[PDB]
Amino acid sequence: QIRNMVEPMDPRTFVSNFNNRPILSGLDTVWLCCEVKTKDPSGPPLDAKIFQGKVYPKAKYHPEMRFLRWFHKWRQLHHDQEYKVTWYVSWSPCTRCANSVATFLAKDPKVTLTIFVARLYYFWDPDYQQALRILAEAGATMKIMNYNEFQDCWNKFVDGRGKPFKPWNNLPKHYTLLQATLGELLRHLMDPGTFTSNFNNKPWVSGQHETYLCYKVERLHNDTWVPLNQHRGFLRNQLCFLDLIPFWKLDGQQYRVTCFTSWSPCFSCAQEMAKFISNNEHVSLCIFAARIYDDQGRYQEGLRTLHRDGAKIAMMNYSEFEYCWDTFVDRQGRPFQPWDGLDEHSQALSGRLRAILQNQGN
Amino acid sequence: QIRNMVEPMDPRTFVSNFNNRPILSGLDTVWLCCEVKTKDPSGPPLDAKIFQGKVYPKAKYHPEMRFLRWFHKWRQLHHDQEYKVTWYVSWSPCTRCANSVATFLAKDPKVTLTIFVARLYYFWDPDYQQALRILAEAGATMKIMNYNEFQDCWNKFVDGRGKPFKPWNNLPKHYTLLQATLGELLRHLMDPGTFTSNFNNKPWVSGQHETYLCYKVERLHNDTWVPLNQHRGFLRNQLCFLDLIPFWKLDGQQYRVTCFTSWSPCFSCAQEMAKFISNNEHVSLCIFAARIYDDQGRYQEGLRTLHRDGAKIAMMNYSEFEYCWDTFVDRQGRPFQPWDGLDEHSQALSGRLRAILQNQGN
Ligand SMILES: [Zn+2]
Ligand SMILES: [Zn+2]
Repeated sequence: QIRNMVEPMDPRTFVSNFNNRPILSGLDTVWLCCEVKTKDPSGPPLDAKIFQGKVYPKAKYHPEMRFLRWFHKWRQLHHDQEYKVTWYVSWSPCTRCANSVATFLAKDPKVTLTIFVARLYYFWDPDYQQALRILAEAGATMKIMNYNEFQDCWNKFVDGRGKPFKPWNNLPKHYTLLQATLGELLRHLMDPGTFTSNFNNKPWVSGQHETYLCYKVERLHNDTWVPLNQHRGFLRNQLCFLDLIPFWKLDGQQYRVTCFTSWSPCFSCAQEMAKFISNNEHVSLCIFAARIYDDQGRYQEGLRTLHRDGAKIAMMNYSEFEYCWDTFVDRQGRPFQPWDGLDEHSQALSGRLRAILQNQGN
Repeated sequence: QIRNMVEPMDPRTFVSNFNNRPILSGLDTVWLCCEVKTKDPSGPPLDAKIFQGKVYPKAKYHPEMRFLRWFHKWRQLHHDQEYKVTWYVSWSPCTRCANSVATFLAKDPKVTLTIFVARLYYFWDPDYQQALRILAEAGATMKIMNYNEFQDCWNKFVDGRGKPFKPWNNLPKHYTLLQATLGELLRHLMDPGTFTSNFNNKPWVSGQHETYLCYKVERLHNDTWVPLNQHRGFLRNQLCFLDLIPFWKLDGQQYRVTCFTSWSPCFSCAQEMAKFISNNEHVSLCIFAARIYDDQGRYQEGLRTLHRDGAKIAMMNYSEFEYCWDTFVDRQGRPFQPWDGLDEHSQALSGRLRAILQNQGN
């Protein structure tokens, strides 16, 4: 019935925009064919729609955001239930739309999203590989469109007047390239050089102008925090990573999120993490900072506010460094080798942080 | 200063043939820039040369084979030592040249080969992905040419008359695509569907017209066969796999090769494995067949000769099936689920094989 429910796109526009030659400078257009289904797969689609947009700035007007708005207005017209949404989108999401879809997925337990992309947008760019990793960890299922999916979206969203789908040359080769690229950038771990040069806890002299953040999640069963291998991650910063962890898909009740950040939070990061832990009673937050970040301003009140709201704040020592080497770094079997005076420096940093967080005088 | 030793190629030819846009139908030339060094990086090159060929049949005339012949004649003119060979080749090797380079590397303890490829030849084709895996397990180091390598072989092998190397557009994007592809096809494991449809041991009715073969190697230390995770593998067949395992690239003395083949060897495979196990006393061979292959001919005497020459020949039961599910299959965490009557069928097949191999009557 999808044909009834959509107003189809021209065969030429489909062939033009879903051609999956990986590099395609000239396509300023995104097309997003979406279908909405119930929990069980035998059921027919409740609705479907085609969205269009441009790749260039003002992302509010990107088809992903248009879908989010349309879907928000659509769910209010139907009894509340669990939905499975499938996308056939000609370009992979941008950084901002990845963030927005990830927030939406992490805060909604009743929505499942599968995204089939024809081409990866900016697969060479570390920000976008991170964007796809964020989307995947929020719970979206990222895939490359293969022959079957082009056939399906020809049949369902294109005015293929009885016409069968006829592939262009090199469709499977482009799929091979794109699916290898997506698989690797999804399974990517931190580089050893950037780990040891960003988590090094000696006084700043060089570099380190970015924040690096590893995180693990555990949940509570029988008063013992059992780990959840499936939702570890690491992020690079120049809002709030806790808005991207789906605290609902992890087996229920309560959670503890352990955080290893190369720099201690600046003021607004502390404010946002405090607001989150205050609006989400079921989550405990543990922070481990390699270094204290002095933003010349309100960082101290930020850390104190974060501490008063239940977060535990400490500095990384040997075991946290080794843990993040083993877990989040592409170590290649090589073991963690600490820099000189790591323990010394971390004890001094612990002293400054304790002075910072100290409330009552002795 | 390789330039002394080579006659450089034209800049036009270099830009034309080493352009690394992944798909390039129109280049049927291969160019192979080779440099030979001793075993340390500080040393200068002893020699270097450029080879050319065509991609299309008669592979004896492919630049890989030309290098093998030239190198064979070259080593006989120099005091024997350990060599490190580096290749800058515009296309990755074909199946046959992958086989021959792999055999050469596996038989030779004094040669180290690193192959930097600009483009992957037939990356979409399972035979060629297998070819690259064969090359890698023989000990060759496969890599994609990046900006640095194009710069290096511009400087060393091209008549860039003082001119520096100026990249074409999309060089790094193509590198990202190609190295994601190479990494994926290198780390590839067997598909679950093809595993259980090829190693299923109930009587043939459908398919199974190809042979699938997993293998692991152990070596002997302290009268206990210690495993060697790094030299496992699996191959698909329509010379002899033991000719591709480098029995010399690990703790010496002696080895045991355990082989799990979906079909028992046909006659000529048995004769070739017998010749290998006879010409290499330091290697023990264990065969596990899922099914007996009756080629209408001399398969029985083949198995019997293989047994006389020291190989141990058995049929797979639950433990071998489960082992290869765990080790060589992309199981995805999913556990091995045996088919009905697996054990029965394996006992009957073991009985037939025992009748086959039986020498003396009782
Ligand atoms: Zn966007
Ligand atoms: Zn060849």
